[PDB]
Amino acid sequence: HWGYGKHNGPEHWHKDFPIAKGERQSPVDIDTHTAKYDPSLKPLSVSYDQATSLRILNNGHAFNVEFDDSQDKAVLKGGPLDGTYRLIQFHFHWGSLDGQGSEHTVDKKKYAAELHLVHWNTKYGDFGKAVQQPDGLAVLGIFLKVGSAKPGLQKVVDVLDSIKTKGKSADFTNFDPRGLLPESLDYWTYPGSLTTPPLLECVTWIVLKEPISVSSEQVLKFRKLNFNGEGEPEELMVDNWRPAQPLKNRQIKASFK
Ligand SMILES: O=C(O)Cc1cccc([N+](=O)[O-])c1
Ligand code: NI
Ligand code: NI
Repeated sequence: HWGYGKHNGPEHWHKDFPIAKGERQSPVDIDTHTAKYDPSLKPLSVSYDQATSLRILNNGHAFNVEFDDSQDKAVLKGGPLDGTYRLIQFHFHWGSLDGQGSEHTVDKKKYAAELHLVHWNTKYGDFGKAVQQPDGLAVLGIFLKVGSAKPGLQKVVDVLDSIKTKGKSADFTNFDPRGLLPESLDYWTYPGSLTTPPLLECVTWIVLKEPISVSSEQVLKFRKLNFNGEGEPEELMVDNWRPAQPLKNRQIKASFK
């Protein structure tokens, strides 16, 4: 019964999941000066026109916006990827304060939040099988800074009062995740892991260089969510980020000079 506290947070997870101390754990600090520009990288293709959002769920650690992943409706290809990766969900990690919240850091800078668009490799047939493979997932990561509002985020923010507590869900159809992307698709990439238990080393990370801007008011609404279930003491869902882990024997590659 893991979480983000003193007693059950990141620094404890290794007792249940020894892979927490593995060779390709995420997130990491992105040292921009040492990431190498890679010309082998094929261009990134985000094809979200046919996306079908279905539901938003408070899973006790975050909220997930879930998609129909039963066809190639919203897919990621190119970049560092071989093959086609299907969108299953997106989520965020965020802080108690604007000065922290992201999982990846950029030259040690922490952003207020980080958006993760999670995709699985269609060669493995479903998500559950894909997470068992070293190239099973592709996560597109987007930093959030506090400034102007992000108009395409407001639909997500407004429904959060309906899923305040763990295990609550609500219908969430017709949401277009294209409205959460920055202008540029320049990126860094490296091999890593999921960042909660079970910490599986199945992710090709693709972290965009350009953050999106969200308003103070939008991020404040994330911080009104609860880790707890209804009828349990209130514990605000904040600081649901794992800190940076050792890079070990990995290289971060840049798609841009
Ligand atoms: O890496 C995370 O944010 C934790 C996590 C946990 C379980 C599933 C996830 N997913 O990518 O579907 C992500
Ligand atoms: Ni547990
Ligand atoms: Ni994540």
